[PDB]
Amino acid sequence: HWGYGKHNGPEHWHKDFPIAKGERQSPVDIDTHTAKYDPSLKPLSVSYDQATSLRILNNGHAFNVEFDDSQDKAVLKGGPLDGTYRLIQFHFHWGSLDGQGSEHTVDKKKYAAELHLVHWNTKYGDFGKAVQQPDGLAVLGIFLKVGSAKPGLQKVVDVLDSIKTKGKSADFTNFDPRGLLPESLDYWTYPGSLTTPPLLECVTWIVLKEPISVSSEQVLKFRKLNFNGEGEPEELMVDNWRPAQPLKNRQIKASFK
Ligand SMILES: [N]S(=O)(=O)[C][C][C][C]C1234B567B89%10B%11%12%13B85%14B%1158B%12%11%15B%139%12B%1061B%12%112C5%153B%14874
Ligand SMILES: [Zn+2]
Repeated sequence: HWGYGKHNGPEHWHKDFPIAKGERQSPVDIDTHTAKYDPSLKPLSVSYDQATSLRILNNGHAFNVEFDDSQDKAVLKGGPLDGTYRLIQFHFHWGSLDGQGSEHTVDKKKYAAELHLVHWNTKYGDFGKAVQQPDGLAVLGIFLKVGSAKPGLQKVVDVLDSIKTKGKSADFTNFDPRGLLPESLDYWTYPGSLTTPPLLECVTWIVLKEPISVSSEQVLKFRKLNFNGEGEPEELMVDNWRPAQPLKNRQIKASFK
C-alpha cells in the first residue's frame, strides 16, 4: 500500500492514483516574487471558539486530531472562499531533521513541519461528497519552524505516547486549535489537491505566511511515532511529506502587499 518509503513513496503513487500527474496537484513551491497581491481577496475568517475535538488517531501516515463536525461550529470562510467550510480534522507533515518536513515550500525553503487544518464545504452535505467537487475542501496550511515552544501544541505532544503505532487512537477532547495559529492571517492561495492518496483535486489551499515556532523537544516527540502497527518492526514516522509538484496553469495569489 502507499506510504512514504523508497518502495511506496510519492514517486510511486501515480501507479494506483494516476491523478498524481494531474493539472492541479499539491503541494507546490510558492515563489514569493511571482505571487500577485490580489486586493479583491478578503481577510480570512477563522471561527474556532466552539470547536469540539473528539479523538486523536495514528493512521499509519500521520496523526489526525478529529473534530465533531455534526453541527456548524468551527468554520472557515472568507478569504478566497465562497460559502462555509467546516473543520473536520487537523494533522501535520514533518521531517527526520529540522531542514525538511513541510510540503509547501517558500522560495524553495523547506520548513521543519506543516500543519493542515482540513475543512469541507457545507454545501455538499458531507466530506465524502465534498471531495468529489473542485471546491469541496479548504485546507489551511501553517508552517512550523524550530525555536521557542508552542504552548498550545503541548497537549498534542503529550498524548503521542499513547498512540505510538498505526491504528491506535485516544480520547482527545477539549483541545482548542486556536492555540496553533500564528498572529497574522496573511496568506497565499491557489487551487490544488489532497497531498496524500487519493490525491483528489478538490482543495482550495490557504497557506499562512507566518510560521509558528515549536521547540526542538516538541518536534522530536513527533519523530518518535511509528508508521508500523504494534508488534511490528519499528519504522519511525518521519518524512511523511510529498515534495512540491508542478504549478502548471495556476496562479498563486497573495492576500497582502
Ligand atoms: N494532506 S492533505 O490535508 O491534503 C490530505 C490528508 C487528509 C485527508 C482527508 B481526511 B478527513 B476527510 B478524511 B477524508 B477528507 B477530510 B481529511 B480529507 C479526506 B480524508
Ligand atoms: Zn496534510
